[PDB]
Amino acid sequence: PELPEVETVRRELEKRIVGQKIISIEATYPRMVLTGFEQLKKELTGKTIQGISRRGKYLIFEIGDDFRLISHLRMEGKYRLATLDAPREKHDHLTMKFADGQLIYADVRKFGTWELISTDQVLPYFLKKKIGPEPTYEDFDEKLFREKLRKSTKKIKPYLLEQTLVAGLGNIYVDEVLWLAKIHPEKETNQLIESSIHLLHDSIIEILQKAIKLGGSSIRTYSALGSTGKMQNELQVYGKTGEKCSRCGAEIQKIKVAGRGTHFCPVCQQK
DNA sequence: CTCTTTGTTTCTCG
DNA sequence: GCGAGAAACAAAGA
Ligand SMILES: [Zn+2]
Repeated sequence: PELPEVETVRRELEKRIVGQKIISIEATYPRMVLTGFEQLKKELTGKTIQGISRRGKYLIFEIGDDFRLISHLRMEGKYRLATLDAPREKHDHLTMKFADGQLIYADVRKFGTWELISTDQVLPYFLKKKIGPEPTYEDFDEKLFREKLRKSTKKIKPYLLEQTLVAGLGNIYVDEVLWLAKIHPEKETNQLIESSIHLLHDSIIEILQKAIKLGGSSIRTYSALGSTGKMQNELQVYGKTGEKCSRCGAEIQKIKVAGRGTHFCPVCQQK
């Protein structure tokens, strides 16, 4: 998932598990806990969930006063709230059990990660990752964004995917954003003019905020605790190879850019 | 049978 | 430093 989908999951967990005492924690795949599973089990059993935050595509569980569990879902990670008697599913890896149910993490590809760190280590953790600003008008400063684009010869799509110019875009929303802002994904960033940078800046904020309002995009695998998003119905290019651009009627094309499948209108997004 | 594709991140190689 | 390619892993389609 990308930022919109992670935020939707964050909001649903906030509503449902805040205030819950963790009775026990179990793993069938303890190796995805990067800080040590038996260590996490010992520290968190008997603690109460106080909050759930997010930074970029990362979930942050706030547990007791001084623990933060940082969870990344990578490509296929999924959480569900289940009854205590729910049967195991094939790709279930970890569970936190409460009095009235359990929070299960599943990940077919085993890419997702958990890391237990202290409250005062959360800010340093994300500085070390080099995560850029959240995609909001208040945090995403167009002036610094412009200056960074000016000095680079990186192609715009790969650069945006790095999470360093702005946090939260992945393959779906980077494609949607570039189509909205009429920029070709292979455009070298130092070639972008000020007015194009301004439309790109605003289009990143607008599309992600729309995706969040609509509960994310459900394409193949995504749902927020069993709830389908509605953003998939608004996609203009991603997965739309061979269909006609809603603006000009040209056929959406798909190419490969830096290892990634890339969907664009060849008329609206001039090379 | 092989080869390609997939909502992420982070490594090696030259 | 960089870009290209690939690994971590599983499943599905051609
Ligand atoms: Zn078009």
